[PDB]
Amino acid sequence: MSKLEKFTNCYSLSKTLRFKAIPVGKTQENIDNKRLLVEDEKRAEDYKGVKKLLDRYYLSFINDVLHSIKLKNLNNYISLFRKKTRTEKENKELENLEINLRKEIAKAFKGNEGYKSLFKKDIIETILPEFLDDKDEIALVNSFNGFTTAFTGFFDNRENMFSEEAKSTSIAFRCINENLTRYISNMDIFEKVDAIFDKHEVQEIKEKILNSDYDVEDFFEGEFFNFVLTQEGIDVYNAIIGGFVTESGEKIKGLNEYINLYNQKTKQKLPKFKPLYKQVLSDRESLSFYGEGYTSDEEVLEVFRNTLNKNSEIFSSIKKLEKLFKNFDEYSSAGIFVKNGPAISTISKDIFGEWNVIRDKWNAEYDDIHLVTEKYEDDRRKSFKKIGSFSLEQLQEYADADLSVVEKLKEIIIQKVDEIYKVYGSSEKLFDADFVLEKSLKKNDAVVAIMKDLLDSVKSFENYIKAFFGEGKETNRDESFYGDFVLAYDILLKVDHIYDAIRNYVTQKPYSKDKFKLYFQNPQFMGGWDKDKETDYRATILRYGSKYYLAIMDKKYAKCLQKIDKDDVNGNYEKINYKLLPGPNKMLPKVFFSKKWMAYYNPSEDIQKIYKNGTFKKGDMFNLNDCHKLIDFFKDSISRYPKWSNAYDFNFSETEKYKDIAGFYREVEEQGYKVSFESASKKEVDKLVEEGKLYMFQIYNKDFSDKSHGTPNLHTMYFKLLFDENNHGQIRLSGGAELFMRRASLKKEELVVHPANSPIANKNPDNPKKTTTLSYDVYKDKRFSEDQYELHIPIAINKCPKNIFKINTEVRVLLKHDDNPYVIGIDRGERNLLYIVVVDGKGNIVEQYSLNEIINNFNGIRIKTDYHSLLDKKEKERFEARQNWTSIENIKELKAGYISQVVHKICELVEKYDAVIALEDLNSGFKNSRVKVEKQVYQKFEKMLIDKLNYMVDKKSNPCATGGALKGYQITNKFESFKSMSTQNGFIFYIPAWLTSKIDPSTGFVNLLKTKYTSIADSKKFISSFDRIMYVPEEDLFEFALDYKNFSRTDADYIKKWKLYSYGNRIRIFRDWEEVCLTSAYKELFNKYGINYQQGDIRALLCEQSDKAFYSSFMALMSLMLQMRNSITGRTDVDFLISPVKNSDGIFYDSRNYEAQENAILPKNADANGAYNIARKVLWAIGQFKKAEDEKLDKVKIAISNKEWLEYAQTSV
RNA sequence: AAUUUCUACUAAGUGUAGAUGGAAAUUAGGUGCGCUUGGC
DNA sequence: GCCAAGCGCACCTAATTTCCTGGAGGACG
DNA sequence: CGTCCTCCA
Ligand SMILES: [Mg+2]
Ligand code: NA
Repeated sequence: MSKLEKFTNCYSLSKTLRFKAIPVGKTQENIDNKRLLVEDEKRAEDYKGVKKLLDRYYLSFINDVLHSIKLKNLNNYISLFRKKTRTEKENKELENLEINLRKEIAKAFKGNEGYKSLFKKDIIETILPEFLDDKDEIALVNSFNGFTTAFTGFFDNRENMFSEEAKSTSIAFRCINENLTRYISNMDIFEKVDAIFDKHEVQEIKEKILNSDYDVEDFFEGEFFNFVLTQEGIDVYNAIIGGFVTESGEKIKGLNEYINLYNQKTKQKLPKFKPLYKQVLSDRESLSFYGEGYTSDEEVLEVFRNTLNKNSEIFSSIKKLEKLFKNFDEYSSAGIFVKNGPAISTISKDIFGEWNVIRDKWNAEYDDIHLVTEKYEDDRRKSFKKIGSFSLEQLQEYADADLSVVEKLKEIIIQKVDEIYKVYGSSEKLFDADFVLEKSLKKNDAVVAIMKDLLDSVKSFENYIKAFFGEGKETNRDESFYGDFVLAYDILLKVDHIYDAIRNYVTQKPYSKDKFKLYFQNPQFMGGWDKDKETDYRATILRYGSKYYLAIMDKKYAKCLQKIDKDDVNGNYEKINYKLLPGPNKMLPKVFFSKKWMAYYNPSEDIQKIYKNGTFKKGDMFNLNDCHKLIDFFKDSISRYPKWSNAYDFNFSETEKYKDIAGFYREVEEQGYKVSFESASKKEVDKLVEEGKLYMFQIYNKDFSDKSHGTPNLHTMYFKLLFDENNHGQIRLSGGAELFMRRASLKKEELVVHPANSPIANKNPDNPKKTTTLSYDVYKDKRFSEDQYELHIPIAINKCPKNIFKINTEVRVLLKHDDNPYVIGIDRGERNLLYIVVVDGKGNIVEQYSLNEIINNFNGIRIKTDYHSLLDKKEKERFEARQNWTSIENIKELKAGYISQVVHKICELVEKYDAVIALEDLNSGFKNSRVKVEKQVYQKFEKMLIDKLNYMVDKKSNPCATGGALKGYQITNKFESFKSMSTQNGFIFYIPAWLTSKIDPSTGFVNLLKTKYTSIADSKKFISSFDRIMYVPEEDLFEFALDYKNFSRTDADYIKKWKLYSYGNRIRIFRDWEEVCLTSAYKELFNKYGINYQQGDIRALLCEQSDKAFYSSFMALMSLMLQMRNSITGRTDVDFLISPVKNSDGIFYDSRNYEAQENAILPKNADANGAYNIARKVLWAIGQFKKAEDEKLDKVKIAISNKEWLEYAQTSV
């Protein structure tokens, strides 16, 4: 036996199969003539409208409750929440006060008498109309009378808002778990940071943000939190923190701005506040002003031409500012000023090449006067900070003999004006009055590039100009320059709103129609599949051979398939006969205590008293003997209930054996499902479609083509298995199917075509058949060029699981008693997206390779796909698009594509080796800081892996075999959320990543030294703590003998005593890279300071140095020597791992000696080393399971400590 | 360069290989650019 | 040239809820 | 009463 096969039929899950629906015969014309698709497209728009009118009600309902709430538990919860020493029982009381706070919110909604009617037809029929005023809005709502069933799901989505549970879509959850937690964390930050705010700034927030009705401090007391339950108060509170922008553009500072300024001014690091999340269903309007944008291509072109032609004022303002600078000499250089700050940085760079040069020259002249250095540089920085402005004459001081500042400036303005003209010559045709654009602006990259290139050059000019404004408050200021310069600068600034607004419009995605749902004039269309509901749902399934069909009865002919009999002679369709008894624990009481049934069969008061009282259910009023007499009442009513009695061949148990009522309900549930097919005359059914009484679509994907001949999609197997006699409820067909129309979005004529009989280039370089020639055209994206029906079919897998155990526990047990358990270790990364190492129970490397490339072999042909390269390209295409205002392509499909191959390889690995999976326990705070690197695959990899392992099927297996489609493996727990995961998800273990990569696999050696240069005396103490430092002539290496117990915070190490050598090279990273030969660099350093490095033990000699640079360069070299991992950024060709320690045979581990070998015993590179040691850290956890009794396996801690890891790693060898 | 959809193909000629939980709702994040005030 | 706090706009990505129902019951001609 | 939409849990 294997460990996998114990994991079938563990839990239920639902999935959706999707198909094209192809109209058969006259159905399309009959659908055309009745205009069914037009009705459905309009209904979808109106449906979204009504959904908006309903929210306007729900929101008003929400805000009236929330505005009137005073939380009772509040002050007790805030008290206990801020306690810093909580006993376990206090933690429990905290959770109880959190629960009670949410129940307080849920009851304030649900205690309303009319609460229930907010989710039945009353809200559409009555409530929402009386609440509305617009005649047209009211008529829109009324148009769904008799159709409110179409809102059942939407009512569930709205119900969710009022749950008391800690669930993400709940108002209560948003208020208490999320916003109250931030509010309380902000109270602490207020008490720390309070003093930094002066009286003026607190008053400004009070006057402009608090309407002068509150003090800023009030929103940091516990009692004020009720103010913040509605979007209104959230807005005010986030404005205290972040400020706002006035109608005139002034940015009023919030508290976080003042904290940042203070930090930046004092070089401190005080914490900032967090803003509160939004109120559920709020219609948010910002408190900051932002001007009106543009709404059409024509408007944009008119604005662009009115405001930017040669004769426009903005152009003229440039021709003034040019002619002005071009005549600098008529104005006194002592009177034109560059404000100190960014303006001097800009001007420093344009004239001296670097931003800091003017500050540098200033510092040099300061030193000339004033010459401890910690205050000096700071006192001098302060004195330089006290300067507000710098004249042009003053700057000429800093010019050098050949340089003249004024002359250099006017070159720069000509350089930027010539750049502006340059772009105008390319913008000639765009200014023509006769110009009209063929392509829409949001699809016309050529026109937008002309517009953006022009706008950019004008912006570039504007930022240069702005540095010449100075502080402005200068007494010396030359108003014969300023006066006109300010008139022209103020009109130029008008290009700011234009630039923003043009980018805001031009970058919008163009409108794309969504598919829409088809109802066939039925508010419960295709609701389910039960025979006794065919007439209400008016949709069934048919089979003719291998082909399947959806059959829809017209609103006027619901019974037309009830009549049809076998055509004994000619051919016949098979019509499905589907019966389902869902949720017997609810349906059985409802059916057999109905007024319809209690007439026929009267209860005993015995029978009646139980269900009224409830002595049938396990709980506090439980009484076993009553369930038995009730199970039989039900069992005796099933006999007399014909539509159930003859639909399911029941075979119950001896009643005396049921332990509770649920033991009965489970047998009804499993047996309440049956699917068969009866004959129907194909002549009559066809004529029904002909006469328009029946609509017929073939349920299609490519595996049903007459030309299909390969392995079908897993989903095609699922679908056919729905109706296979060997499927005994492993996969049930579910209700809630849906049919949609997706209008074509490409024109056939506009499609890339490969014409018949002209050879097509094959793209796979390992494919020896270089060309393919077909006799028919082949079109790119062909499927989007015609309207398409799609059918979405829900299915349910393992609805009645028989293998109920805690999945994690079972894995630990199985690992304990497994003589040689294999591990697949997986290192997550971005140099290598994924890297795989498989080990055996003894830690031997069995397989190792990167997954940057997917190698697939089929039909003798090999194919390699460098997905790391493909994602890299996509990531760069998107960066460029963002900066260029061009189309931002998706990356997530490509990620999914890549990840699917990865997951397929991993599943094969799991099956081949019966192996469990080892991953880094990456906290979610690490995984978000790498989302900026859009190669990022960490979390999507996890989701798709965990999903597949919820029901893992070998498509090639026999469907009835273990691991086949009817008996999939479930070796991860049912995916509910990341929120709720532990460090073990069945076969997946998450272990501490610490020192899995930066460790010498052949010795266990790690770098536990702190080698940042801090001071001369610390460097002397560091050098002196080695047992010996000497040059080794016979090896041309420097040896550094250390005992780790002589060094700070090295306790984790186990071996303690090491001899380090200057062996090989290293890649130093700095801002770029350089290669360093360690021995040669040590010789350079010692020679630079006259050091006789041949004098045996040399550390006393080294401590005789007085130069700080020696000790600093020496610590740097030590760091490079202890830097075992070495790579070049964005590079395949360098990622080697090299150790400064010898192994027992006196050789240095160097991954590059193993990267060569096809079958390496040790890791081939640093990423392999990481995956390898992640796997071993799980091998250790398996060692812990072996140390423990089975009763206690659930409590074995799996996170190896850092000290246990170094001992483990250093005694493996 | 074809697809229920996606990725990679052409795979022997209207397709091949692997993956594929939909629908609705709510909410959050990341990138990029502009503006405000600031820090090397 | 780099970066911080905050406001805005455009885009794409993604976490976590819910349902995956037939038969009684009502409203209506 | 026969039909169609709503409601239950
Ligand atoms: Mg196939
Ligand atoms: Na942003």
